[PDB]
Amino acid sequence: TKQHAFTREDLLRCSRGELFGPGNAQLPAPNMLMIDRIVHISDVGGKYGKGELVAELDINPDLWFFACHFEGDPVMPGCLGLDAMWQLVGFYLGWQGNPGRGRALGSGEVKFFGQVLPTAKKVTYNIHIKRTINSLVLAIADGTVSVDGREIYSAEGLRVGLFTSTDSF
Amino acid sequence: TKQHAFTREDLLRCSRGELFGPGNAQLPAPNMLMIDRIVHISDVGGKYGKGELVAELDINPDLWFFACHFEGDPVMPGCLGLDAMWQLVGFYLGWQGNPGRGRALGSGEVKFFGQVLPTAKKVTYNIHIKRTINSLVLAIADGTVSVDGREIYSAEGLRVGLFTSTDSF
Ligand SMILES: CCc1ccc(S(N)(=O)=O)cc1
Ligand SMILES: CCc1ccc(S(N)(=O)=O)cc1
Repeated sequence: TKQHAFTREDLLRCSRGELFGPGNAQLPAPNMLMIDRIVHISDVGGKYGKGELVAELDINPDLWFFACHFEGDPVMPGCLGLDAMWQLVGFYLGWQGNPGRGRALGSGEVKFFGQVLPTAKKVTYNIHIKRTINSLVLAIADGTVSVDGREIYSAEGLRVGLFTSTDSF
Repeated sequence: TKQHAFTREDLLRCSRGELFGPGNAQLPAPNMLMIDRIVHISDVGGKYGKGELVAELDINPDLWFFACHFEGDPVMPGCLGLDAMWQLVGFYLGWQGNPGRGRALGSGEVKFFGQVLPTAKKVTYNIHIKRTINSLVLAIADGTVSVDGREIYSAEGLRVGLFTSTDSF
């Protein structure tokens, strides 16, 4: 609950398990990491009064996914923008001090109504925590993805849980 | 509608635009390609009588996503299994002979209730086409992801569209 913004170096330390500690929530390392900075995190406010994250990803034409997705038709995979929203809900649970490894549990409705081209400058994730539940610790959230000011994706009911050292599916 | 099974080499040709032709549906190239083979495709049968795909991904411990997702806690990203299901609905539309580039438009409910560990042998995608619509050509489908016989993910209302040479969001 202490730090309210995170640099790329903080997120890389998070990917190594060195932000929240071993066995606690981790962000992916490159090349699955789809966040450069967390600009804002709070446990109050947001759309539901249960907290909020704002995060950013810098875009340049040399990002790996543009070359393979698709050849002659470069576009950021929608699945990776959706993934960033799950990863941020996991980061939220770890930031609150809960123990365990993050797992995405699913989502209600996802809509893609725009795309991230290699000319774009910045993707912004807005995450609104809707509820946190305690057999598992889990969070439910809504999220949007925007590119250069324009909303392009929405997700309702993102669900992420934490799995202690004994938890399996 | 001609070939009913596809090898990895066919899917790589598809990723180059050389299966359905330039400007038509493409699978991603490595490292976003999450399918090794299409074992079965039909435009009849399936759960809704509007067609079916069965596809497979071989798992081994050296797949790139295990090293970065997560360090000390390797698990196939759920977003990439979900992505394979969108990519197969796109492949279906191209296989029917429709023109245009594929874009995922979203999904109804997604559930993850299992995980793909680096000890697993094979992921299987089962896609049931629910409806195809003609301003855009689009398909709606349900899908499951299974690992070594065990169902682990479900998606209802996967939605994929085709964008001609003039189409934007
Ligand atoms: C070719 C169909 C298609 C197109 C784009 C995606 S995306 N952008 O990975 O979610 C998935 C599937
Ligand atoms: C750490 C939270 C988390 C855990 C796993 C995923 S997944 N497997 O990329 O969909 C996403 C987010």
